[PDB]
Amino acid sequence: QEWKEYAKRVLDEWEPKTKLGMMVKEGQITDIHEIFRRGYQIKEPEIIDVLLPEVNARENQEVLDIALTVRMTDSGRRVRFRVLAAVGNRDGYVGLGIGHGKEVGIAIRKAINYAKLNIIEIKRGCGSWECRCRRPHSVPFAVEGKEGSVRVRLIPGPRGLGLVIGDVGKKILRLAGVQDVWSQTFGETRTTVNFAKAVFNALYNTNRVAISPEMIERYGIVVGRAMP
RNA sequence: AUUCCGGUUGAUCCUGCCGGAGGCCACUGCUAUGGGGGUCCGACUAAGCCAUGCGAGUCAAGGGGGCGUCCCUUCUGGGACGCC
Ligand SMILES: [Zn+2]
Repeated sequence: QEWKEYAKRVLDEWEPKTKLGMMVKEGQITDIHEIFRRGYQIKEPEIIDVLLPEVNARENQEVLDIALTVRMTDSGRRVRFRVLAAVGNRDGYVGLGIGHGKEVGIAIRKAINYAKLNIIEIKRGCGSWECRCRRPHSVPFAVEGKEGSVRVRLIPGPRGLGLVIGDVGKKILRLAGVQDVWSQTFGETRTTVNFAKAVFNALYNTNRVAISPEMIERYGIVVGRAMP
């Protein structure tokens, strides 16, 4: 309910700037599932804040990396902060963002804003040989994701088995909603940005695999939010 | 738990190895209140060398004898009873 009044207040205070913003403010769009899979552009965070207001919860916002960066000038060293952050709701919507600033706080606000703009939609299910239930507690099937030199393979796992994946990967998966998965990684996983983006791509690729209608019943495939 | 993290740069991304983090076995510093179960305790170097004690005996219903007790007939000798 609190997030519902937050959405109401931001809707009252918000003036549209883009076509999608005007559409949402008018009311043609009322569910977050209606902004994806249409080719629209999301350049205004108010849409996310209104349709999926729970992403603003501190428990639902996570910062994955803070990196000091330096560039040389004849007058010395100019120092910048790069903050990699992840946001989303624990029901099938997640997003990852990178923000640059002169201070950690500025970088954090920019990164969270970009993550909100970059939010995506994923599909969950169960496809593990040892589990064979119909609940959306894991990834429906094995998926791949590559960024830089980091390759991440996510495999379904039985219920009760936690996230067998690096810390940042399990943080991203927890934000997305997944809670049981096995991992297989190659490359330099110590590069936090590349690893997080690889996990993001692996989660995103769940929509790039053709499935017959029977597979939905077999694996309990749920797109975006579930029975909630 | 089908996992990672630290380290080449003014800063970035790679390859590559080194180190942390787990289990098991052998020595070892500090320390120690109990009870049960087990197939643990001079294998790693010397299958090197050994004081002393013990670790393979049993059969009297296979045989002839010696010792001692008794019942004795009675110099003879018969029979039981054990021990050597
Ligand atoms: Zn399952």
